[PDB]
Amino acid sequence: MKKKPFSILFMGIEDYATKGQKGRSDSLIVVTLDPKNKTMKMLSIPRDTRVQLAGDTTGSKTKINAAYSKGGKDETVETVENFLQIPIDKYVTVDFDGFKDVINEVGGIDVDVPFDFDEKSDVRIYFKKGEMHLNGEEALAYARMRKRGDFGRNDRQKQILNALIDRMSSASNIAKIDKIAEKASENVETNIRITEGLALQQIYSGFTSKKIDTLSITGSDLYLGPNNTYYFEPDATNLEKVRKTLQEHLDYTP
Repeated sequence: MKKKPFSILFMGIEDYATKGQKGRSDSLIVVTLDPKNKTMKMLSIPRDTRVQLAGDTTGSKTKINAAYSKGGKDETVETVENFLQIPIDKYVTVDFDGFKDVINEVGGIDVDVPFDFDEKSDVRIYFKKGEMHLNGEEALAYARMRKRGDFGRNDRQKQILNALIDRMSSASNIAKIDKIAEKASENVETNIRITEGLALQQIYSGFTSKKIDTLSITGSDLYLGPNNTYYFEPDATNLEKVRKTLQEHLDYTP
């Protein structure tokens, strides 16, 4: 794998196929990587972010999570590219079953639970504030809990991804890493190859998620129509700064 800076879009979905098309995405996280300098940046995109869908020149803006339901992963990737004004080099898609499999193959994940709460199992699951080691079913319930936006959900999703990054960065047995990466990636849709993932693990060996520069799409709650359809309207000057920051990290000029 070349050491050129590159980006990954992580898509979390429920249904790969429904309603004659695809399902809406629930989780959208972009990571940019500068391997020559061992750096990373991370940005989640709220599911209700009001955007123009890629290729929809004559249409009205809609929620970004509808992109996957209106053209699949290709439409989501291109819509995110247009929104962030960066190329999306790699993608990872996971549905609920695939996500649980990933978590179980790495032997669970460590997260700092913010408060006590119990959720239903997709198969009661109790979470106590403080450190917890979750299996796949528990990690899915953690990611899905909702208690008018999805901000806490996005926070917990980024927590899960940070924990996965920390697990891969702290691993050492490269042959063990090879087999764990083969097993854990069997049920995700991706254009990242096993060799690329092993190279990335080697480059970021000893990295830690605290070092990731986490950016934010700031904006406002917006209720459109007499039915008060909820949208997250992105702040334009913040979005311009996020764009410039990701572009600089990627050595990409629009």
